[PDB]
Amino acid sequence: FWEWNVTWNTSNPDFTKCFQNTVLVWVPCSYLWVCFPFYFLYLSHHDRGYIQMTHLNKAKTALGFLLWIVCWADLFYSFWELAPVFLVSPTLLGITMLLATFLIQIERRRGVQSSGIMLTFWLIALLCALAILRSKIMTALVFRDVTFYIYFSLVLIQLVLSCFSDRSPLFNDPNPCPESSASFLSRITFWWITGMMVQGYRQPLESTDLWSLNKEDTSEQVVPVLVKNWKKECAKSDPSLFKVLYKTFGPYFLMSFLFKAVHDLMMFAGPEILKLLINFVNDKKAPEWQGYFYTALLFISACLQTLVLHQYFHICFVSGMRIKTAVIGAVYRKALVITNAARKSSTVGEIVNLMSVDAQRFMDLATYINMIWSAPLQVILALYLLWLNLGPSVLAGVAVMVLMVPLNAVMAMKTKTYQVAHMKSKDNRIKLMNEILNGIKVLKLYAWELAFKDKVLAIRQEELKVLKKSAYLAAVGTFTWVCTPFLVALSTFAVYVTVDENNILDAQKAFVSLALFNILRFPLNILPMVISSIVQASVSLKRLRVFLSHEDLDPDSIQRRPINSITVKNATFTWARNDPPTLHGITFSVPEGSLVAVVGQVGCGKSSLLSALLAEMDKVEGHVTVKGSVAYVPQQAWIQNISLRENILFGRQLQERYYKAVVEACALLPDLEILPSGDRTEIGEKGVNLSGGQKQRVSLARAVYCDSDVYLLDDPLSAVDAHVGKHIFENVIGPKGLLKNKTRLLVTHAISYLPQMDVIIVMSGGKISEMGSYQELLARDGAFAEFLRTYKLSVYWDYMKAIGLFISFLSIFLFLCNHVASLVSNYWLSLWTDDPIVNGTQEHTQVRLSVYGALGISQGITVFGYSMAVSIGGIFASRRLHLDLLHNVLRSPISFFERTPSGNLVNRFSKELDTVDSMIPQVIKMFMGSLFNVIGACIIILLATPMAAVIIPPLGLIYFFVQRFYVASSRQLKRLESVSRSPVYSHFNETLLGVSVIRAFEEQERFIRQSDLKVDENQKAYYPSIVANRWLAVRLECVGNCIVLFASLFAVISRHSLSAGLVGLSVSYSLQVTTYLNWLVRMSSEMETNIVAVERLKEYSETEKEAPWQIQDMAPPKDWPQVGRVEFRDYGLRYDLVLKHINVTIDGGEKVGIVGRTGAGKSSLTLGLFRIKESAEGEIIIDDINIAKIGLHDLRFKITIIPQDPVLFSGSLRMNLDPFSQYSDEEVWTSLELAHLKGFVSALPDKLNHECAEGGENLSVGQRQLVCLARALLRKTKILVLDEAETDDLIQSTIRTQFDDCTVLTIAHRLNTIMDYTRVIVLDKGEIQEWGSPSDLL
Ligand SMILES: Nc1ncnc2c1ncn2[C@@H]1O[C@@H]2CO[P@](=O)(S)O[C@@H]3[C@H](O)[C@@H](CO[P@](=O)(S)O[C@H]2[C@H]1O)O[C@H]3n1cnc2c(N)ncnc21
Repeated sequence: FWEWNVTWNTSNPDFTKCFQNTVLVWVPCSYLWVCFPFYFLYLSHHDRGYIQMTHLNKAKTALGFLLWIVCWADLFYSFWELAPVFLVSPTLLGITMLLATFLIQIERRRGVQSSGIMLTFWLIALLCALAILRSKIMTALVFRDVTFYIYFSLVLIQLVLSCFSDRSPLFNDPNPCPESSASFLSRITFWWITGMMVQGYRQPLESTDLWSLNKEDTSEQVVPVLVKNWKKECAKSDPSLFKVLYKTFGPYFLMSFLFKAVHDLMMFAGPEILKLLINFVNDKKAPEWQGYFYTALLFISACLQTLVLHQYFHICFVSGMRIKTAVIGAVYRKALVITNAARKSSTVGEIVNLMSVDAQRFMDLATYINMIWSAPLQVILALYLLWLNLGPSVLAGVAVMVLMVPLNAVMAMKTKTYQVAHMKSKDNRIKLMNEILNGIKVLKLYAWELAFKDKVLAIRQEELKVLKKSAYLAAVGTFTWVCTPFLVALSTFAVYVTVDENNILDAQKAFVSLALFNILRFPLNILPMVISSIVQASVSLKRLRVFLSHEDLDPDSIQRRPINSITVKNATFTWARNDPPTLHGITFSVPEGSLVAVVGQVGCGKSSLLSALLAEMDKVEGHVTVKGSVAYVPQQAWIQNISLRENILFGRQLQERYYKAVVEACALLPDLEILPSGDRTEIGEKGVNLSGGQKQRVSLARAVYCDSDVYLLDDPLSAVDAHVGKHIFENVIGPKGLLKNKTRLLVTHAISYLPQMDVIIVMSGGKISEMGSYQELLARDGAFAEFLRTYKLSVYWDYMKAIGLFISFLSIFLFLCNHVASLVSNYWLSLWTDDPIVNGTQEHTQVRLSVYGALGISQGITVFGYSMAVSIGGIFASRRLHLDLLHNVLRSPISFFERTPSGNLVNRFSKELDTVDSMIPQVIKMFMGSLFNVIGACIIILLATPMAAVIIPPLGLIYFFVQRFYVASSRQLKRLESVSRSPVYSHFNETLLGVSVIRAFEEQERFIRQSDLKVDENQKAYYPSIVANRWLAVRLECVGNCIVLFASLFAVISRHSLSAGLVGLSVSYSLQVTTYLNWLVRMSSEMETNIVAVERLKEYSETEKEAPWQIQDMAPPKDWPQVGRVEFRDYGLRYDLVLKHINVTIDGGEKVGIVGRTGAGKSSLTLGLFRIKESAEGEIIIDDINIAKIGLHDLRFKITIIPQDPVLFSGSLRMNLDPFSQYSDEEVWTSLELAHLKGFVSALPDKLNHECAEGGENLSVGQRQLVCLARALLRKTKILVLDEAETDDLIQSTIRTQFDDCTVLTIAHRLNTIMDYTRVIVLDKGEIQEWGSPSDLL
């Protein structure tokens, strides 16, 4: 059969009769025969119960019975009587049909709602039947034909039935995951998530809307299998973790291999069909059927490749997710089991980090593993195809691609070093900014704001130098990326043309190799990432192996007996296998309900005893028989971040009477009162911090509530005061407390409660010297006596304006020029490939190469240009935005700083500014590039085929809807996952810190179950994110495949009016457009969530600012305060009025103080002098000039203040005294000498340039106060204000020494100093209670 006359070269293409009856029937039957055996593996290993008896299942089974009969009815007619094929073809078909009906039967038995096999098999059978059908209907325009019609109709109905999903098996999961219930088609197309996609677009997702996890992804089903496998390997054996990993999750992972192979083959199938189409358009006088025949082949191959690839994505990521979950669980269990000796050597941060990155590396590696063979083979295969196409010249074409792999790497590593440089400078600035943010009070008072702004600008210049260098380096980074396509094309084509003149450049020889270069880009660029990830995963394997192999505790140490209470005979314990025994000879019997105080010389082994009783020490010998539950009060109190109530409860049923008897018996009532929410307050490191004594009380309260029979109290009363300790012992530990019948064993170094103890076990270097009772031990006069004797589109326009209109417009124009250069390069290639051959060589071949080179060189330069433009633009915008934000912040009044959430300014200056200067330019570059790559593909499709504008509207609508839904619903899922990630590591830190208490109470099961919930919660948000990426993927590749199909169809329909090169270029760009579309959506999502930073940086633009610092119309004279005559004329300060009815007059050079209680307007009065808060009603005038009219800086410079706590800023002492450096060195020296500081200031090796740290931590409080006094003295102003809280004698004498000439206001909380100052003003509630000298006061 297979004669090309009727199958290939004919107007009516009909498969031959033999071919119809043999191969078209062997294909489907054969598919089920090879899959059937393999399918039992899945059907057996994976079970979900059995589906009930439904009409659908039966309908399918009955049609399977009838179909088999019909096919065997053919054998009956063939038997009735010639051709051998008229017997076997139907018989085999009947047998495979009997396998099909048996398969739906067993699939019902094994719980299968929809079958992919029973769907692909029917699809293949349908296509084969369709081919025979068309042939049989063309043969007759009766005997065995009618049997085939019946067969085809039954097969079609069977295929339609196989699409519907059956009922769920009878054998809660509120809001579950539709993955386990969706039909084969929905799983293939990932439609089941579109629900959340639409819902997320309308109702912003929360933690409870997220679907539950399928049973296999729950940590409760993936940790026990890994634990069992690791136990089996450990018991069998240097145990290897990799063998465990690929034995536990490898079988599910191996299905990725098939998908990867099919995807590679289907990816390569594209260029071959492209070559066939280019041949077809060049081959005139050829049937249209061959051209349309292929346009279908391209479409089907592209769609199938898209579907298979994402299954692989899903499969790998599922395996990686499972890997992460199982590693997390095993690490948690190991950490709860391992020995203290093996645990101390490894750092706590080492272990939390082992779960923070090492565990996740493997989860990520899942997407860089298969490439280990996909990337080489692809490349190799591609190279071979390229070698088949052009020749050895293509080696030169790729010689530059392999040259870009190291170069690009060298680029990234360098900018990493700049990343290190920039970051460093940024740290310094934020540090400086932090000092301004917490010290804005002092700056405004001295008007030193501009001086600090200058230092901020200097640090910013330092940061922008590195930013400029990184900017220039980035420009070549994009240049090479965009130039690569042209570079490889020009290099290979110029070499091909120049090497030999007989080499003809045809459309197939130029565009097929051009597309092969595109499918070579990826496998050649991911290899370094794959290798780096594999090496990091290998070091993670080593780290996890050495951790999971750690030594462990053995329950044999203590023989706990369910409730002579504590029994130890000849027991020696160690803290390590090789270290000497901490306790050599331990032998004691503690009876039930007895109080035993282990007492001894610090460094004896008291805490070791309790640790041993808890099986924390390593028992080298002996016998310990602790009887009943043990409640441990550790020396170092472990506090859970949960509320104080749940700290005391410790996962136990709340009993109001017992809880309320425990809380005050520990004297926790005052602590409950001071704490904000009472016992519901969030204690711990993260929440409210607690004093050591409060932590010990909480630990003791938790132990007392747990109601154990044996208590091990390792110094519970170390941090509680003597009265609190005695009260606690009276109501808790004493014989008349809460634990009267409980076997208490306490470690103490305090004698006060010793006589009340039943037995006192004194030790010595880990050896009991005497074991008796207080009175008996005292009578014996031995070791115990010795012890006792011991003692929004507008934000984009705002960002463009920040860059500047000129730079943005120039960048857009140059980037359009790049676009046109690339397009005309492609058009020139198309025109070049169409030249005829005369005398065995192209008519023109040198001028075409020259124009190609010129076009490409123009492309490269403008790419390097516009990239540099946005780099300069980005840096310009960063400078302008920082300057504007700094001006707005510093110009704002204090009320803004007080009222704003203190902390949202810091991340604005650090995180959002970092977002602006670095991420925004890169994102705008790549988004703009992707957008115009898509537009170029569209225009080169529409230009080459004018009548293709009917497909743009629907596909654009599909793209717009998909992009809208994805961006909206994915930037929220990412936030949910990010939020959910942290609690796992926080809980691990808590467990690591409290493991001894966790094991002592034997509540490790509860905390194991808790770590289940948090990891499951994180997975519940991570899984929808990857499925969201898959949903994007399938929708966008469907759009791209439709583009390819329509481009090829509209090129084939107009073969006469088109040339080979034009069709080739159209198809190559249409093939490329899918990746550009995907990255365009991904980049648009990146830009939407990135540009908002500018919006939050444009804040405080209109925020009410202070009065102008310099008016310059009503500026005062140089000697503004000639005498300093202050007059508060009906002053009222809004804050309802803290200051009210203030009519006072302080004469020039008259000492005046302000006295008043808390809540008066004493301090607010100073804020009136410096205009910190605008006067609600008042006319303060100094001498003959109003303050409100004067600019702020002027008055703030002519009046000085010595505040409550002097703020010393980082830098030299001279910059502290004179930030402007306006005063000469002699003045600074004189002021420092007059401030009783000459002796100290001369002592520093740096002279005046002593580098004081943040807040002057190196300097003492007295020194900082004297430095502030030195600042005030150096100012030399007639009006000075003092704010009083050892060195008081010195500062008081100094303010009384030379400032007698100047007018001094004084607000002191101490009456002793104010008595010296005449004219005291007393403020009761803002009113002037008394106005006169202290002599008139008394
Ligand atoms: N199935 C597949 N087959 C072939 N290649 C595939 C592929 N899937 C993915 N890609 C990749 O998609 C990108 C296609 O490029 P674009 O679509 S033209 O744009 C990129 C992209 O937007 C993003 C990163 O994309 P990226 O992952 S780095 O890698 C390439 C390409 O390798 O940033 C842009 N971009 C990349 N490099 C630069 C640069 N130096 N300067 C500015 N913008 C850059």
